[PDB]
Amino acid sequence: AQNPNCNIMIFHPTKEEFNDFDKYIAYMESQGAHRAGLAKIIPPKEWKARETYDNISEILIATPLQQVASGRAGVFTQYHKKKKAMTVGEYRHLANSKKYQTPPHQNFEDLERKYWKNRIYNSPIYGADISGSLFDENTKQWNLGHLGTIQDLLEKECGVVIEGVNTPYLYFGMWKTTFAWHTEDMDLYSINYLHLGEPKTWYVVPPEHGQRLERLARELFPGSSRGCGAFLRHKVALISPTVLKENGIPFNRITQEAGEFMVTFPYGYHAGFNHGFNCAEAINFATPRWIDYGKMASQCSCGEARVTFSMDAFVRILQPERYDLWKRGQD
Ligand SMILES: O=C(O)CNC(=O)C(=O)O
Ligand SMILES: [Mg+2]
Ligand code: NI
Ligand SMILES: [Zn+2]
Repeated sequence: AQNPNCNIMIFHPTKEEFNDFDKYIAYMESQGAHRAGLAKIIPPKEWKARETYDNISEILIATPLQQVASGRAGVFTQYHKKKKAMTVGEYRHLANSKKYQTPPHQNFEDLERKYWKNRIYNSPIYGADISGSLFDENTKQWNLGHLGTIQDLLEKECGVVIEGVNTPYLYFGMWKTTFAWHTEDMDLYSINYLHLGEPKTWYVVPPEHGQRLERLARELFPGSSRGCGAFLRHKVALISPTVLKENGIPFNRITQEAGEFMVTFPYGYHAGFNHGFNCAEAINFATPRWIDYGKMASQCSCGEARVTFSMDAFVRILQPERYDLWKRGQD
């Protein structure tokens, strides 16, 4: 078995190898990459996402989210308070202010320590989940706005024809902005490209051990667990590496820098934070191997997680028994 310790693998494709996205994903899996839950892909040196970022300040963040924490430093929840709209120019200036900027630090490790020590005492503002793309239309390789769609994957593998569309989303981050422990909707893959700015640190649990993280989360967030049988779908819970180590949960960590892709694999729980002002683009995708994970994915039926138009069809076709009760939560 390849990659039996479930380490995060890093790939350096040549420009020739960067032409066929599906094939490269299948290659990475042939080497065991999926066992980690997360892989890094460093694009060929010749490749670029776009020519410059010189005119991005005019993008609107219509609903910036202030991430307010509750709990203790290693075990907390976050709630997202909606703020008034601001442009990326406004947001970047805010990120760089004395109140919100990255503190002085020695290296990524010292900054990681400062994040876990101090996150809960601050409320950074995240411009998340903005439909759009920063890839130039002429970028032909690994352009997250030109991938094969999940609906088309389901049609090719299963023959069924469904409504829905699949488009990317932009994320504008600042110091301490946080993504809580989650898997993707319907346990899909994700791919995330860091267009610009400061790094993003990731933590991940191998898919084969995801249920160990779930059991810990039920112990650490016991009222959330009683409220919903899949409350990590709410994307609100944080658990630090120290706490994971104390409880014997297998995990890995890696820092993504500007110009790099990350791939998350089906049922790979992940969480993380941004080091400073940055912009990432991400989208879900499927392969044939995903189909069985889609059939088995948990669902939030308490109604909090409240998910997309396109996820309806996935549930209807892959989880017809759940269909009914899941759409009662989503209506
Ligand atoms: O970048 C972020 O804030 C969160 N991204 C993801 O969880 C992802 O790409 O799957
Ligand atoms: Mg602009
Ligand atoms: Ni994710
Ligand atoms: Zn729920």
